[PDB]
Amino acid sequence: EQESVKEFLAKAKEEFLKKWESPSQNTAQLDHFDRIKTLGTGSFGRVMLVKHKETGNHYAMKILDKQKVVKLKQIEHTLNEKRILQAVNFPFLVKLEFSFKDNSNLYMVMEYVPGGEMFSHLRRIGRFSEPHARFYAAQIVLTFEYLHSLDLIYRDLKPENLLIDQQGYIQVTDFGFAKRVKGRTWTLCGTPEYLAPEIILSKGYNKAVDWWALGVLIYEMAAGYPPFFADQPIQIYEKIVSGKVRFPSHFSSDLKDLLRNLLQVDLTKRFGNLKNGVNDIKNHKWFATTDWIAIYQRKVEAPFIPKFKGPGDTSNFDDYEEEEIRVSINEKCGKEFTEF
Ligand SMILES: C[N+](C)(C)C[C@H](O)CC(=O)O
Repeated sequence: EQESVKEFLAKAKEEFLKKWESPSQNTAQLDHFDRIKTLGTGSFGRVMLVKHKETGNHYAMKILDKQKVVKLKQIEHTLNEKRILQAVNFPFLVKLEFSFKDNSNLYMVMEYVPGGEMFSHLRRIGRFSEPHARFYAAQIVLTFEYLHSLDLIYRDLKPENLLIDQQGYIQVTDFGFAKRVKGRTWTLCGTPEYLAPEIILSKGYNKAVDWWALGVLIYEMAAGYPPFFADQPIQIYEKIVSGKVRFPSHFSSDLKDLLRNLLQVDLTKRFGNLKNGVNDIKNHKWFATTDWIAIYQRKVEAPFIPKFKGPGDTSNFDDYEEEEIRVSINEKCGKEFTEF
């Protein structure tokens, strides 16, 4: 790699480590915000559009219920998510603006991206052209180069976690499975269609799982459906471990070749995990038209700009039952979340 890249990544790691070793804590409180609308909801948390009452800025506030985090065995994952997010800085990662906790919940207040999830746009349009898929893929390649250099594995790449911003660029959201790992890690996590074989087979796995997931994402963007579909998880898993993938005839030869090397079941042969690391991907013919520096600098005109009316528009997100943000009169799970 050019010394220019080496020096960039050295500074990136220095800055990450300073924040990693001394995390920010308790930088706002709930009553600084008005609640606007629920943007998503899951088994232990929700994301809400909020507005800061003094500045008028909009934010996406992720709210995690401490008791449900404990019950679903997500303590370390939630601590990872916040400690990582407060320490990273890259053009394609959503920014954490504030965090805090109260008697009941953990809160991460992030920039709000009104363009919505890539998933919605992909399903609406059907499939992206190769140039369009490639534009997004290049951003993920650079993001993973950054994260992996910091010893971070992302572990949740999928279209729902990629928001489209006002310039048409990606912002990765949801660091719930991200982890700082020197070497291997073992937790079963991630969505079935995106899991690498070594996760399915309960092995100690490493950053190569993110490169596998990039193969899945590129396939899904370009085809409109993922490479290993089925009705039950076990049937998906059988397909993933099999070493077989079929490509639509509309895929270019270069696309197929790249995908065979990302969707390589043998992790020791998978692109991104060889001696040349990320450069085997960056130098692949499918990326021959990609100006990597221009992508990083956000100088490339994007394939499309989501339609939205302004920073408070929620039209690109869907509608959920609006539930209370209740805060117990008694502290819950204080010990478990001391460091948050
Ligand atoms: C108007 N001002 C600057 C308070 C907020 C901007 O509209 C951005 C926002 O709403 O997040």
